[PDB]
Amino acid sequence: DRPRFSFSIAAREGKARTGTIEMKRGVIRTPAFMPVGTAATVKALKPETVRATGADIILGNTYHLMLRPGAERIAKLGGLHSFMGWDRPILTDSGGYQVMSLSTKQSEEGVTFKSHLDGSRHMLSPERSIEIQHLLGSDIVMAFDECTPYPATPSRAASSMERSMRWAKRSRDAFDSRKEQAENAALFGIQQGSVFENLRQQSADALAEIGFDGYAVGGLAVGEGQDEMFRVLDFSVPMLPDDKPHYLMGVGKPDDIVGAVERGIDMFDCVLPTRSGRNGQAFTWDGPINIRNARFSEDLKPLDSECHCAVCQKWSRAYIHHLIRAGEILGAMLMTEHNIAFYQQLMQKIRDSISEGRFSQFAQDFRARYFAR
Amino acid sequence: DRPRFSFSIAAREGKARTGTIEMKRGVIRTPAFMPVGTAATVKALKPETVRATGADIILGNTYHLMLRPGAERIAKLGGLHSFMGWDRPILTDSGGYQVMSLSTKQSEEGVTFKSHLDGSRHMLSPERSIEIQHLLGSDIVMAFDECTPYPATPSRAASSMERSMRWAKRSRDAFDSRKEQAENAALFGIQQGSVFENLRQQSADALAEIGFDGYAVGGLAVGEGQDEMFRVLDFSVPMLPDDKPHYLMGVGKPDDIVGAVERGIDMFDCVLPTRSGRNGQAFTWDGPINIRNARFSEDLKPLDSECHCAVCQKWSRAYIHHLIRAGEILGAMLMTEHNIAFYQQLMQKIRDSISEGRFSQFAQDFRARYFAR
Ligand SMILES: NC[C@H]1CC[C@H](C(=O)O)CC1
Ligand SMILES: NC[C@H]1CC[C@H](C(=O)O)CC1
Ligand SMILES: [Zn+2]
Ligand SMILES: [Zn+2]
Repeated sequence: DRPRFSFSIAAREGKARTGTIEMKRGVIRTPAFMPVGTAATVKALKPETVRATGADIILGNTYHLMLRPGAERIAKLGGLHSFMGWDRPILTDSGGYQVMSLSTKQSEEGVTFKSHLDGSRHMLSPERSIEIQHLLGSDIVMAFDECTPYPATPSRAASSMERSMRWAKRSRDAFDSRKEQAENAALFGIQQGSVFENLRQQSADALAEIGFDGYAVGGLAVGEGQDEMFRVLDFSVPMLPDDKPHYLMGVGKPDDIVGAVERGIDMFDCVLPTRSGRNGQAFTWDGPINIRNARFSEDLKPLDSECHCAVCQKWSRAYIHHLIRAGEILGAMLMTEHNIAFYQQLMQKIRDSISEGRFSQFAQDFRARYFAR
Repeated sequence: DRPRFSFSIAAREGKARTGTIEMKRGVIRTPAFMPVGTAATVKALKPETVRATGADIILGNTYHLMLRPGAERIAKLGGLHSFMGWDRPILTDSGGYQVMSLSTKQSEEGVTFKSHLDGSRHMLSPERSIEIQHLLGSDIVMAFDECTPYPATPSRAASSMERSMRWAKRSRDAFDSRKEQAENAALFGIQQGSVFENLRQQSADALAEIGFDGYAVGGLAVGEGQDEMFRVLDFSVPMLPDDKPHYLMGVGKPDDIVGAVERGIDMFDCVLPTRSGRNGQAFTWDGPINIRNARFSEDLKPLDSECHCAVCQKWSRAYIHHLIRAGEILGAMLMTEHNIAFYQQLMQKIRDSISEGRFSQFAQDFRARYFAR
């Protein structure tokens, strides 16, 4: 009864947009932050807790899931949604980045690699990546890509991007060939081209000619720094179709997100709130804090005194400081819940401010406070 | 408005009893199982989840808390209940066992020891143990004791027990001297004497002459085995005042609990459900299972198909198998919630069967199924 994929822009301010993506398993409010659920879990959180923070969609990692527990096994057990107990949309990455980063023989067919878990040999290609994502049952499927190497010659960046675009076409065809997947899921293409404007334009042109439900900006946050990332976004996002969502992969810190929204990004995923939470870093409106620091040992205030999350209604900095220092699982649980909730509250403030035509003021006020610490 | 400590026996069957302990922070249904909350947390569970499993009271470890975060610090922050977010009764052990086990110079005054965290030197005595438990704000205070060495000569067991009894009297006096503690908390004494009937009798006589709110059987589950433990319980529990609760410290497996209740024990604590849960062992009515075992990789049944816990309503063995094998925090969370809930359901079945005069049949039926596997 619900649409497969319908993106509606409710309001704009400059290059920033806010709206909704309607899918069969639910609505995604944009700009959206996707918690990362690597191995079929958002680390340290039950799915009901993830939803309670405000998340509309989560990300799964194809590379990890294809190795453990395996895509065929997850399919036999009813698909990823049933397996993990999350009934809302899931976006899966293609695996093309982790094979190169977490594993390796690359050719036009795909990449063959050795598993980090045990050294067993495996293969990923556009067709196999799409089939794995089909078996997982994910709602948003990412085309199999290659991250343009950084730094690299313009010619190496170009040949990499061109291969990635041929892989995008192969991914489109594989997805379209599977009727159940084509009728129930969406397919996003990934723009490559490193920091080179002409290559980003050629990539965008190729992707629009193939046609996708959404367009990701790939190849960023790979060591170039925020200033350069924003410079590339300045020219790259306008090259993508305006009427489809724009997804910045693997970004980022709160200030990265705000600046990327100012440049036309609608969707984000990042390991920071979960991973840094487990390591003792909490995000607050006055900047990040390291909760293990001695200054918090007797601080009875919550992590953030304006945060609406359940953790900040019930527990102090002093208690969470103790838990993390003692290596207690509850410390990781509470830090992660707060950090994901903080990210969702940030996204809500972004959406409301764009809707209300006051996003420029919000971004200025946010930065002045977040960086004042 | 509520009583400090009021124990009522509602029903008996043989040596087994069921009833309630009413305290200012709540009612404890007996026989009772106390989850162990070492470092101001029941590992991997929020307090609301602990309560949802049916627990009425939890245990804190004085030795750990006095080292990290420290008793004075917890007191400055409002006491242990506020610090951890558990508003119901807490029982604290005395520290007398862990100093000897987890750390050491023993004299009549107390024991001086080196901390396992850093080698700093510390002191525990009856008076200091009581003061630490006062600063923590615990509801049931344990007298500072010495575990009778096992094995040991009857004469060494006797001298150890006699020292423990002098320490019990010192603990009573220190507790009574602190009006706020005496008016709001309860004090339990610990019977010692190893496996020797005459020493257990002398210990019980000494404790009853001092007078306590409850009586623990100490010095068991120290390597003697279940048959010998039950033999000692057979003669030791009847020596304690019948009209006060009987607490078996550090026990145990489900079948240990059932047999101890048959011998007159009203209260238990054990690390097994939490620690073994994190390590992949789940308790079921058909015996323990090791969820990491390959046989569970595609098992869509819950951990136990008759368990009422939230985990067994929502997640499969196959998913929990995957989580534990992958080292995921959510695996520990789900295993621990189920195991504590299983222990609470066991206690509820014990209480109902005693109340209903069918505990002997319950114990027989429980054992036949649990050991059939
Ligand atoms: N720094 C994260 C980023 C790495 C490259 C990846 C890709 O281009 O596939 C997108 C995410
Ligand atoms: N095996 C646990 C048991 C160890 C001795 C202790 C004590 O006697 O203080 C009670 C608990
Ligand atoms: Zn919060
Ligand atoms: Zn269960």
